[PDB]
Amino acid sequence: WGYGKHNGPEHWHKDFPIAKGERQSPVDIDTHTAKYDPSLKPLSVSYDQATSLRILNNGHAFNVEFDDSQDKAVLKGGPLDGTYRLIQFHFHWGSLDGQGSEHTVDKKKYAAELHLVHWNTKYGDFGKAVQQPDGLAGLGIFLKVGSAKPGLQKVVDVLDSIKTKGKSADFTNFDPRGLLPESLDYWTYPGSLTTPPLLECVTWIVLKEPISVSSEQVLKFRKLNFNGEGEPEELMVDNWRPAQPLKNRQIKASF
Ligand SMILES: [Hg+2]
Ligand SMILES: [Zn+2]
Repeated sequence: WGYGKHNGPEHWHKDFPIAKGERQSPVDIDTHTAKYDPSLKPLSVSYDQATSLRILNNGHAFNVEFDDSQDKAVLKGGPLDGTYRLIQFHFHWGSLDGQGSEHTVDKKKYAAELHLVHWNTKYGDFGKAVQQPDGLAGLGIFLKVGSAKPGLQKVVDVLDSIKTKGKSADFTNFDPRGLLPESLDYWTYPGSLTTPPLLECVTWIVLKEPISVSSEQVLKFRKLNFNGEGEPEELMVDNWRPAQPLKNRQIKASF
């Protein structure tokens, strides 16, 4: 699996049958069909005590890893019951600015989409959480092309170092509070991971308001490699998956 012509999302059902699941992700958010639920509480993001360890190129994206041995960076409130621990965040981008996000707003696609992944901390470890229907919380943030995002420059500058598949680099003192929008208004629904094993373990929380990044910021993204150092160079682009069937499921809005 990859995003190639021969191992793209259209081929994952063969290796991971849940690809054709009942609670698959991403999906199209029909803002006119989303149900305003006044029973939804505000989100609570406690990232002031966050501890970043390193950045890694896994061959399909890059991951910014955080120390989740304790409640340093947590997500609670909203549609969730209990605390969720920030284990990692990564992005999805396109080759061009007209595609890249995984979730769509009224069929509209953004340049990129940031996924902040958290696990339910009544299950003790990530491995355990992915065995539960409410094991994970994906915090979805759309990225659009405009003004530069200061808080993202650190990431962009270190990409050089994790150019290829398997490379990693120390990446401590990185504050995630810098990648958040002003408003916390969100849409929520029961989904899955957007990549293999595609576990139908996730509670999606997609923010209304996108963050803006510069053309030259998103540009360094496109310079990453899928391939391993010393292999024919295949640029890491369009590492996103096409929207799936809602299938009866319903999308709630906090606004
Ligand atoms: Hg699950
Ligand atoms: Zn993702």
